[PDB]
Amino acid sequence: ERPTFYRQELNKTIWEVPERYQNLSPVGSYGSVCAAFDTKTGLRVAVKKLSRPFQSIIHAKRTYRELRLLKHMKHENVIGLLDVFTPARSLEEFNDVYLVTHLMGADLNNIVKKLTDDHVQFLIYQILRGLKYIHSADIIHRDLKPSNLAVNEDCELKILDFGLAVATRWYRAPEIMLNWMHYNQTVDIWSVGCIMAELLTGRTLFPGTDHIDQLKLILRLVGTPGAELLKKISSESARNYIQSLTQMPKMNFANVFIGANPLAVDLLEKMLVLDSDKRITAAQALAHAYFAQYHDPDDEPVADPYDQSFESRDLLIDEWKSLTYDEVISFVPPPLD
Ligand SMILES: Nc1ccc2c(NC3CC3)nc(-c3ccccc3)nc2c1
Ligand SMILES: O=C(c1ccccc1)N1CCCCC1
Repeated sequence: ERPTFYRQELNKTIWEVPERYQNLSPVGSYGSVCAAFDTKTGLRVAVKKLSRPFQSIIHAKRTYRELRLLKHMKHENVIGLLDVFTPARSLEEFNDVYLVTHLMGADLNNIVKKLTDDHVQFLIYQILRGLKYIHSADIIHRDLKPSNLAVNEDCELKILDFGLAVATRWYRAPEIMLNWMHYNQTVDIWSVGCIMAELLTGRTLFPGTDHIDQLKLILRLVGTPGAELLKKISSESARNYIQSLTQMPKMNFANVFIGANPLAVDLLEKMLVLDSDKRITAAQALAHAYFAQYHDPDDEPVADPYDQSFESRDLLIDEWKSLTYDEVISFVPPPLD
């Protein structure tokens, strides 16, 4: 049977949540989030209410994608669904989607207020372990950045799908910047590299003002593409653009990252590689020496397979609406431990 819902008004917007969640308290805005108390488990949680989940076909797909992705994530360094619920009693009236997950307080972006090498080691290690699991499901995150990294006071880290209301572009792989349709998983590794760099130094590696500037700054550090990468660019335009640029030499990373752990610097070298067929993977980075005190092959799991064939379907608004509803209805709480 269904539980007792109860109603209140909040950030101008309205919230009809179950009895079980108490003391809602907005933390800021795709949707807005409340910190609340979960009387069933005793823990503080975040309740995200989706804004306009079914406003267009693209919203309806996005809303479904997000539910599928969250329902699939079962791993310590990746955000999982505690609960999904709606005020609606039937498909016909189904209109609002709420998502519940563990509260974690802060995000890397705002905890950056320069860490020690043990900390960045533990922080990046946990990201990589998260990416292992995500990547093993054929899922790419694409927008890895500080605000999408949630960290409790235990220094425990979880990859968020979407974070609090700092540019996207600063952490994007150059091939995504050049609009390559065919990028692999290691666009996320690039992001990690940029984040690690920011923790070790306290400075955004590539603070570009736009997508041209952004690429400028990247090539300064990592050099213009050699001929081996040059020949993989299937686009006259791009090829013209960078082959027209001034030939920058690949800087020495131990000169730029002075007095960082030379193991840290090694890893950064292996992550900020221009050519994405050569970038270290999440799985291979975990075995890097830099994480020797954390690395445990027996405790770095992979995900169950994830069906994303839905990504290719062109479906009616009411069809995505109803697939979501099925996902809400078929939801199994994780065990309470
Ligand atoms: N195996 C790869 C590795 C890296 C690549 C990359 N990124 C490099 C910084 C230039 N860019 C491109 C590409 C292709 C078409 C249009 C624009 C860019 N392809 C790449 C293929
Ligand atoms: O955006 C969310 C969220 C909330 C509920 C379900 C999924 C993600 N969070 C943001 C950072 C604090 C933890 C949760």
